[PDB]
Amino acid sequence: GKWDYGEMEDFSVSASGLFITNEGNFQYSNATLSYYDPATCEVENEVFYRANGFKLGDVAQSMVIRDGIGWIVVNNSHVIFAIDINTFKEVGRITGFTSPRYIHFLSDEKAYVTQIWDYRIFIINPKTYEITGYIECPDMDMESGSTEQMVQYGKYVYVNCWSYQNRILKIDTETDKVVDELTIGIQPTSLVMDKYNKMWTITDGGYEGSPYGYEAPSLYRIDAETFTVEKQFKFKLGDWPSEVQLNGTRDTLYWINNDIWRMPVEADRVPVRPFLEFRDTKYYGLTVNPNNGEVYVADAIDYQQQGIVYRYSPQGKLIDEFYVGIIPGAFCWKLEHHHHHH
Ligand SMILES: [C-]#N
Ligand SMILES: [Cl-]
Repeated sequence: GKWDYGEMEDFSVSASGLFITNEGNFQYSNATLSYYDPATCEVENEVFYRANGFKLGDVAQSMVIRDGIGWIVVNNSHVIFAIDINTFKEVGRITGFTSPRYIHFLSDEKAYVTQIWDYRIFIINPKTYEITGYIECPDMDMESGSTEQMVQYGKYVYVNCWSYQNRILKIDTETDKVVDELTIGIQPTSLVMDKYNKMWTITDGGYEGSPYGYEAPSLYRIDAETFTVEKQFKFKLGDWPSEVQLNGTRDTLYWINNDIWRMPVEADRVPVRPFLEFRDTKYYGLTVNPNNGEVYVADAIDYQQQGIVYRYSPQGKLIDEFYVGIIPGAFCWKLEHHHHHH
């Protein structure tokens, strides 16, 4: 059950819903997009292919919604697609990226797109669907370059550098230049900013046999104003953590480290018990509903079969679970009233 869908389908879905990107298997070009309606507990799978008649490509990595348009990063296809969020039809695309990762909008005419296998962050004009410039990251090359997730702090964007890197970088958006850096443990995976302007990042520890490193990974709380580590929470060699995520008021942190972990951002210590216990599968993506705190956990299972998403209440009770595509890795909320918080 994948592609025998016939003619293009005309979708008209709920004003409120949840996109799930599915990476597919790297180099097989079987990435897909799913759309879940939390009010009816119904999922639609392969919706980009069904609406457009052609496939997304290889490693759908992330997605952002802005002003009615969803922007889907297809990491191993050199492309970002822009789709209508109600019909899933393509409205445009930007090609020419080395290996794009995440998108951060500064205006209708300016966004940053991070990359792997490149030392540059690409600057785009989303209104004209063009690459307009580059930010050169210091002490990075094409052979092992990596920039990943982004958060904004005033006029600055902070970005974690993931694969074969060990830094958070600070970008002045007024000049499009890196102006500072912070070295931490190897391979920070993700980055969020809490309501107290503390950034959180968690590293993956590298891997056995890596030319760059293999070490016990850590979660870090970093002060954004002074760009300094406040506390390092070190885990165990052989753990491979990922994906810090916040709730909608940016006061409760979740992440993946076999189990799903949860901590108030004010806490001194990680709780003894996780939010969701490891079950001998592969928890791989994570999000929190910004309005009601429900926690969604994407499980790749074994990286081969169809993955599943679990939907839990903020108190840890299962609400629903639904099968998606292969290696579901990221989420994007479609909310009727745009949620922001400070
Ligand atoms: C692969 N990380
Ligand atoms: Cl699809």
